[PDB]
Parts: sequence; C-alpha cells; structure tokens
Amino acid sequence: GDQRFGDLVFRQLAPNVWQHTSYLDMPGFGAVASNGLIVRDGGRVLVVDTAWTDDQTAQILNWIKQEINLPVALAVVTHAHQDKMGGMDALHAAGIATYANALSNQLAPQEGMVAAQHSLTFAANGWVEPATAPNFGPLKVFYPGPGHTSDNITVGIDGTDIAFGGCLIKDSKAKSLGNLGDADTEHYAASARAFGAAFPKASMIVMSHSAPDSRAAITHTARMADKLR
Ligand SMILES: C[C@@H](O)[C@@H](C(=O)O)[C@H]1C[C@H](SCCNC=N)C(C(=O)O)=N1
Ligand SMILES: [Zn+2]
Ligand SMILES: [Zn+2]
Repeated sequence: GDQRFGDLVFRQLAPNVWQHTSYLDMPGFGAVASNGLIVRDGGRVLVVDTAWTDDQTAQILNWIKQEINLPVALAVVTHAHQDKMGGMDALHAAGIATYANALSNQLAPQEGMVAAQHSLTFAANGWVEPATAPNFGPLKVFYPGPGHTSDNITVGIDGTDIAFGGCLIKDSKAKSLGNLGDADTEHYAASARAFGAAFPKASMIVMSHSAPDSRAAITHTARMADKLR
C-alpha cells in the first residue's frame, strides 16, 4: 500500500497516521531512504521530520494538500541532521511553525541546517516541558538521552499503537547502528531502553531508515548498543 507522489513514498499506518519517505543519492553508496510521520489531529495536520531537501519537503506539503486537505499546524524535527532537518526552509516558506530540541537548534548552524522557529526543553525524566510544546495534540515528545546524537528526540502518537524512534532505533534485522560519527556509545543502550519504557503501549515502532517494526527493534537496538560500551 505504498503510494508514490513525485519522488516520495507515502504509506498509511493508521486511520490518522501516515509515513513519509524521501531519498537522497549519496555518491558511491546509492539512494538512502529516510522516514517521517504525518498525523491528522482533528482539523489540522502535524508533521514529524522534514525530508532530505527543501524541494522534497514541499512535496510532502503538496501530498498533504491533496490527500488530507487540512492545514499543517506545526512540525517537530527530531535532531540536527540532514535527513531530519534538511527541508526546514520549505516549512518556514509555507508559514508552518517548527519545533526542535533547544540543543538541535543550537547545533543546526554548525551542521549546515536551518534552526526551527521554536525550542523544546525537557524535564530530568525526559518528558518535554508542556509549556514548550503547546497544542501538540497527540504528539508526545520524549528525550531519551544521548544515543544516535546528543540531541535526538522521539515521539509517541497518543491514541495509536505508534511511536517514532527516529535514527535512534534500528530494525531487528539491522547489522549495525549506522552512523556513529556523532554518537554517544556509552549511553546509547540506556537511551534506547528509555525510549521503550517511555512508550510501553506502542506496538508499532517507526524509525528513520527501516520499515515499521515491532517492539523487538527497541530491544535489538539496545543489545547491539550494549556491545559498544
Ligand atoms: C546522513 C545522515 O542524515 C545520517 C544520520 O542521521 O546520521 C543518516 C544516514 C544513515 S543511513 C546508514 C544505515 N546503513 C545501513 N546499512 C543514518 C543512520 O544510520 O541512521 N542516518
Ligand atoms: Zn542522524
Ligand atoms: Zn538518519
């Protein structure tokens, strides 16, 4: 049930939730997929993560216009890497309010990214401070601790079986944890398990670079990270 729209792919995961997928050719290595989410919440649409580029992210907004036909109220991006924040200009051009971890926004210029318009901050237990995430509807944002990057955050979709681990979680068939260039290998395992504990009701785990998996993806990722300590 994958729908193609331009160079992007869209898959419905639940009555009010879709996965968006965009690709970037990396020289010598080929096209890399990156996933994010689109959530219908009453009379508005919420987006998790941009596509790799501005042009691709504009196509997400175009797809939303056609298939859902409701205004995009806000977007949350899960850390300061190109696959998650590469298309920020397309959102700001459309007047969509954007949110990121304060640390992601602090890092964005160093990473060549455009910072989100707004900053999220987090309690010592990892849950977002409600004052920084107003009107997020079903999006429950959790900072699990450093892992894939120092700033990585995760999102559960309230009222569904779905939680989004971003680039922190790999699927149960994954060989490696991928890019460890920016990673915290000491705390990764604990951060992956913290994401699992934060969303115990989630049975469908969506991640950046694999099709949705079961909760086994969290545990398998944690046990791979265990060996990096
Ligand atoms: C380019 C960056 O956005 C990078 C990142 O988020 O750090 C992307 C691409 C690699 S894909 C490598 C996975 N390899 C699997 N065989 C990756 C990942 O492994 O999570 N994320
Ligand atoms: Zn990343
Ligand atoms: Zn990634």
